[PDB]
Amino acid sequence: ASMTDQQAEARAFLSEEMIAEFKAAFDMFDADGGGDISTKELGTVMRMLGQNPTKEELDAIIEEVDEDGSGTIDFEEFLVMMVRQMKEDA
Repeated sequence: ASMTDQQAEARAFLSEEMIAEFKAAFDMFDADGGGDISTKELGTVMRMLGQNPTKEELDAIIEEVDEDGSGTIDFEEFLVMMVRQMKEDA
């Protein structure tokens, strides 16, 4: 109940140093910046952390994030994803 700040929920779940570790891989695609990358490549990141998802299903993830069009993605929303997975629906 009350998920008008899912964003903050992500950082609260992980530690301080744990966050810095995720930053390392984010730079692989963003040389000088480490703030925002492409949405088409975002999913590729999801798999290169240690996952097992479908390419067609990644199409859906897009609509869930920026339902209103297709802009960009940041490190904040980026943590919101990894959180959704670890929980799992079952």
